[PDB]
Amino acid sequence: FGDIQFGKYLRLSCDTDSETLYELLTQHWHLKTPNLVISVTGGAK
Repeated sequence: FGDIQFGKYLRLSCDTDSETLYELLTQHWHLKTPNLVISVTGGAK
């Protein structure tokens, strides 16, 4: 848990279901989405 300052980060197991993640990130945090964009890059150093 906890903030980062130089945002809210989190260490998480891969085996959790996505619904508790979404309920966390919408209820305890900011609101819903009319849209959702995905960019894939990260092998590009």
